[PDB]
Amino acid sequence: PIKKVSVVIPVYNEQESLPELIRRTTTACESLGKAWEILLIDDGSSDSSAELMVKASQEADSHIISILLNRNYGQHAAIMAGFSHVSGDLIITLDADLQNPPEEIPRLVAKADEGFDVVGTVRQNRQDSLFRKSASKIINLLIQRTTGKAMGDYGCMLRAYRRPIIDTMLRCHERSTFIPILANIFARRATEIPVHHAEREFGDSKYSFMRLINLMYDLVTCLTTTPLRLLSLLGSVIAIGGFSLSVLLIVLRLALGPQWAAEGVFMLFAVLFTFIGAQFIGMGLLGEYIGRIYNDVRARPRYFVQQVIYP
Amino acid sequence: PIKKVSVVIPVYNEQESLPELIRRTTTACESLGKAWEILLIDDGSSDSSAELMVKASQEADSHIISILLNRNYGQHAAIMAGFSHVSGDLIITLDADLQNPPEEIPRLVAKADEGFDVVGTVRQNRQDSLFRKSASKIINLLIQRTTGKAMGDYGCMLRAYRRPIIDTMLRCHERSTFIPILANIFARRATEIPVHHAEREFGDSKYSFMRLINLMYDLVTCLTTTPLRLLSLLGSVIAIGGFSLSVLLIVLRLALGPQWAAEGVFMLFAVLFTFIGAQFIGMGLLGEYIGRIYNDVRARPRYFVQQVIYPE
Amino acid sequence: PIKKVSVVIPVYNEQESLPELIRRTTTACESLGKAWEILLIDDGSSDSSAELMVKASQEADSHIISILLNRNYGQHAAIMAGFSHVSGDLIITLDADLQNPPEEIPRLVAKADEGFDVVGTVRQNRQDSLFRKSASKIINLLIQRTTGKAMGDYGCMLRAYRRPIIDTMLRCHERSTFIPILANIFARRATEIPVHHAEREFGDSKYSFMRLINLMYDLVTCLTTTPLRLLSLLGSVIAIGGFSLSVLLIVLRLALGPQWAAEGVFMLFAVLFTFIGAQFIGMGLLGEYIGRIYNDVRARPRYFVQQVIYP
Amino acid sequence: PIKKVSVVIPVYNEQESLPELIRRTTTACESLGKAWEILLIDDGSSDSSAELMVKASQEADSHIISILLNRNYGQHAAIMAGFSHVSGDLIITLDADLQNPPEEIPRLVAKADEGFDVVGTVRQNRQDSLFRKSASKIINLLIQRTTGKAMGDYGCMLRAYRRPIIDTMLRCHERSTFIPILANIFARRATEIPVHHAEREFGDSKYSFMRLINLMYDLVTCLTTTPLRLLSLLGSVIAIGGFSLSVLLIVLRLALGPQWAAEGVFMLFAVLFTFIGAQFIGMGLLGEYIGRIYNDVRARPRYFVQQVIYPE
Ligand SMILES: O=c1ccn([C@@H]2O[C@H](COP(=O)(O)OP(=O)(O)O)[C@@H](O)[C@H]2O)c(=O)[nH]1
Ligand SMILES: O=c1ccn([C@@H]2O[C@H](COP(=O)(O)OP(=O)(O)O)[C@@H](O)[C@H]2O)c(=O)[nH]1
Ligand SMILES: O=c1ccn([C@@H]2O[C@H](COP(=O)(O)OP(=O)(O)O)[C@@H](O)[C@H]2O)c(=O)[nH]1
Ligand SMILES: O=c1ccn([C@@H]2O[C@H](COP(=O)(O)OP(=O)(O)O)[C@@H](O)[C@H]2O)c(=O)[nH]1
Repeated sequence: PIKKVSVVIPVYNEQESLPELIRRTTTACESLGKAWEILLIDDGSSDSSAELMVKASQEADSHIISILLNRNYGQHAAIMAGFSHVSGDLIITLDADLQNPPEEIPRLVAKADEGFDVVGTVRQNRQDSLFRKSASKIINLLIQRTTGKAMGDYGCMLRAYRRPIIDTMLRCHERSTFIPILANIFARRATEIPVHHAEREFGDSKYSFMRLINLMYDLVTCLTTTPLRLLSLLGSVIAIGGFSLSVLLIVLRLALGPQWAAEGVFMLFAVLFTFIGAQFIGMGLLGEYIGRIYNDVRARPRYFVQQVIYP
Repeated sequence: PIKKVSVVIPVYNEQESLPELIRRTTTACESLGKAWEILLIDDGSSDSSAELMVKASQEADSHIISILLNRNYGQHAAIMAGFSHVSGDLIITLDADLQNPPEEIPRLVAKADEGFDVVGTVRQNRQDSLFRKSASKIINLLIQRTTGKAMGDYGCMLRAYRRPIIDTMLRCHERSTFIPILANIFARRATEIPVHHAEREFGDSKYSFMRLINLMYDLVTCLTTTPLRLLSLLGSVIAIGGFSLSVLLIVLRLALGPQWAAEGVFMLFAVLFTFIGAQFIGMGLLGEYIGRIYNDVRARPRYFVQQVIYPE
Repeated sequence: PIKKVSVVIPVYNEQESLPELIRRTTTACESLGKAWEILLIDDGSSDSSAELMVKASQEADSHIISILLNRNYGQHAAIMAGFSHVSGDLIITLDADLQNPPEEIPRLVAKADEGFDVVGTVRQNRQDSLFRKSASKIINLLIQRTTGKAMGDYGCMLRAYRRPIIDTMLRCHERSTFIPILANIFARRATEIPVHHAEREFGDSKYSFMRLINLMYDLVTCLTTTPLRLLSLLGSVIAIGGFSLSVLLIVLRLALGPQWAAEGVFMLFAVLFTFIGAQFIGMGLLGEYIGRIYNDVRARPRYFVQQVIYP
Repeated sequence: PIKKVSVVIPVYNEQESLPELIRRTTTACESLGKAWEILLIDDGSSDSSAELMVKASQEADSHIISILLNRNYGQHAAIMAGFSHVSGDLIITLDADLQNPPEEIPRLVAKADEGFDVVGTVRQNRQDSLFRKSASKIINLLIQRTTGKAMGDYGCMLRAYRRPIIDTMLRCHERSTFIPILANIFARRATEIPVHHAEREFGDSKYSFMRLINLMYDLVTCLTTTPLRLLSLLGSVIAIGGFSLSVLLIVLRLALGPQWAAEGVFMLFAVLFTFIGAQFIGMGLLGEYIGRIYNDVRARPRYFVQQVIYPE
């Protein structure tokens, strides 16, 4: 079933390209022909972006819904705040400074007619720092390993959500979540298509080094509790290494008395590493319990049954 | 009292031997004579296993109830997802590659007539990695120490649960639990019987080294919070040992100075070990609070009544 | 207001003195004159204690309510399990093997008529290990410091609770709690009286070294989250000690070159202590956050207003 | 819009200067001319402070509403307990020993006429321990960095809150919060004004060294979870430094061997530095997870709307 469509867009000091964005979005949604609404979310922009929001609000026959926040909460928080005041169904989330061509929105909607609950974009010809490209590849393989299904582009925010799934993510107790991955978790039928990607024209990058670390750290912590087990494994490796050094130095003690001058300090020094190993494995044990606590306080569903058959 | 019985079996990419498993389970249930249902749970198998589930569905007069998941959650999650859509009573959990002979299911049901709420299986002549056998023995002694009652083999998925106990597991908020251990905790009358063991045959084992570590960490976390207190005790031992060595070395220093050349650094090391021990103590204290958090978030019923009498 | 009284007693392999305990409790409650009920809780006793429970249940005109558990849960858990099936009001909790003379129960009830919500026993002439007496004194001063009121005897289990407060502790999300201290937390009007203490006659001590550590460790963790801050303080002390040693060795470097032969190892070893200190303060920071988590997951009330006055 | 106003004041053993405080507050409220109420909150004061509360109660035509607690919970808990039984709007929090002149209360109320939801006080010419002044400056720069908006002095209890915002704090499950910081987080329109500062005079300060450490740790935990990520960054720096030293020392060893006698222990120390760094990384990972635990157990509303418009 398809009804009133709503497109939710964040914005953060992007008033330079904003009027062109509004014109292109209006043209695309009018070309779609289905009844439409627009919800722009201001994340406490410094400049006169809220002023343009109010100006768009005053303009009659505009389906814009102006919402501005008291604080820069983070983008994902802004998409979620837009999710709070959704109307109709088939929520469309789009970039602010036209990094994603809005003209593609009907195609997603068209593919939304196929029946897929989640619609994603490949976003081909993506360009970034080569180290960041390698990080994207490794996190993509990690997320497809953990989830058991491959999803092309995580960083792309051009996505479509149905009303039931957006309600489901409204209900969840999670804070500081990653919208695409959480939506993919609550998916019955998902798909992805390629779309053209264009560089930022008037606007500049609003993701600093600290913001980059925060966003992919948030993504990795929202993904799984696996990395804590890695700490336990590293501790186990260090402990076995320390024990091997201890037994080798016992062999040396059985051998010539002075090894590398006085190896006496070495006799305790190696077991210091053993103690370090022990402390690391202790960290691992704590980590696993913390992981469990996290898995229980998120109230993540246990099984999401795809289908059931009776005789 | 015993009624309509249903058997819940997980599956993950076991279509190779699956039709023979279905035939043997149907034959065993028909030989039992009691009204029966079968529930296969697919954990998002890669191959055409869901296809065989649907094919069994269309088969006329089938008691199969095929349930398909959206992803590979893991085994215990699949058993509990099957537990969600159970009917009747005396739920029996089997394997997907005939490692446990299904022909033994009436015997459990027969012992279910005795009145035991949990009926476990002693796996006889079980063969595995000798290190893994030693790990099984140490976990068995740990669980019998903690529970105060010894049970044969926790690892066996062949087990029997009554409807009240399965409801008890259904109520809890605990994510990533171990079904047999939790059932043993929430038990009124438990027993165990020996059963023959067979290999995977055509099928292969799916539990890898990482999956083995994950599951045994899961079971130790689900059983008790004791190991954090064990860490605190180990830290206490290291701290007291370090302090004793420190005082002995300072006594030797006061007794004589020229006995060694660099014994000074020995006292320098003698304190840092105490620091390391003290650091472990911190771990212990931290751990205990997380223990409570765990005990507080899982919402475990503190007491369960074995048998209540109201005199009048 | 006063109605049907109930006395809840745990038991754990104490069938040797059990019949005499039942006779004395029945005599005392009959002497009280108020309508009475008795609830004995078996903590999975090995011997034929459940057999005596059933025998007492079969005996007509007995207000005993026989409840036995599937597992040795711990005593406090057994008192809580008795708390589950309470009837009437003024719950009386008593020791099993007559360490506390039951003949004093009406006096508590008599003082319960004064209006105090919580009734405690001093339990004078208490005898135990001198180290354990010192531990009792220090934990008593700690609990009176933390709570801001003094309460005589924590280890004494002869206590009286009203129905509202027992309902309050039933409602709480806490697991493995300490009944007397938790009751004192939810107190509007509390009091304590001295009572005679008698040694165990037929029964032996059922608290081993491991059980002793478990019980007072449970008490201290249920009391406050203060001990985690002690970790941070000791980390700060070790860090400042390491920094002092580092600056003294810099002074020595300014002084004669070789101090105690080669002090370069000392130079780096001081900063090793510095790193250890830093790690300990990290421990402290984690500890504080865990403390907060514990305080919020317990759902402990924030203020318990004693009284309000309007103009 | 501004209506009936109430002033909430904590107290803990401040009966020495209390009658003068009550007289000055009554005079200031009468000079204001708006309908007014006073709520004193006693945090289980040892001396006869509750007695003076009751005596003020019996006093005819008094707007005082005396509330007495069963124990010394602490300050912030007492302010929020007073927040429980508030009436009207524009709640003002004062001090119990006249350190902040009550005569300034109408000015806040006057600035409350401007429309600001939060009205804070700049405590001018404030004097304290120079180390504590430096601590105040560093916490101020930290909070203005995290919030993105600079506020004068967090430590001042003289502040103004509107009824919607006080309801917002009343709704949250957070135990042991810092009221001014939380109010600044849940703010629509905030401002600050300078006010004269006076000493405790007859009264003494109640915040001891342990209480100071407790409160500033409370405020840093209530503000942000940043310091755990700072610990992870410090660990990363130590790890990379240790690895660099290790590779430099092995390069020097390959270049020459007889340059030193015991350079071996140098590499031995270098690797354990890397281990220490890794341990700090472990702290970082754990603390981040605990951060999430903190965020989702406190149930903070992720977004708050400054101003919503529905075009039509
Ligand atoms: O704190 C922030 C930072 C960014 N954004 C949004 O994120 C967009 C960033 O767009 P883009 O993906 O083109 O930036 P890039 O990844 O190219 O730096 C901004 O326009 C905002 O709408 C936000 O809402 N809050
Ligand atoms: O990711 C997995 C792996 C296995 N299984 C189930 O667990 C069984 C494990 O089989 P088996 O006992 O033969 O392997 P083992 O435990 O001996 O390694 C499989 O047949 C499946 O039914 C599952 O549900 N999910
Ligand atoms: O695991 C346990 C241990 C003890 N108890 C109860 O604690 C009592 C101990 O009595 P007492 O205080 O006289 O022992 P003591 O402190 O003298 O060793 C037993 O009789 C039981 O009722 C229990 O219920 N569960
Ligand atoms: O345990 C305490 C200590 C203090 N206070 C309150 O906090 C005030 C602190 O006074 P002041 O600001 O003069 O002390 P400072 O913060 O300067 O140390 C007291 O008057 C009380 O109203 C409280 O509620 N509980």
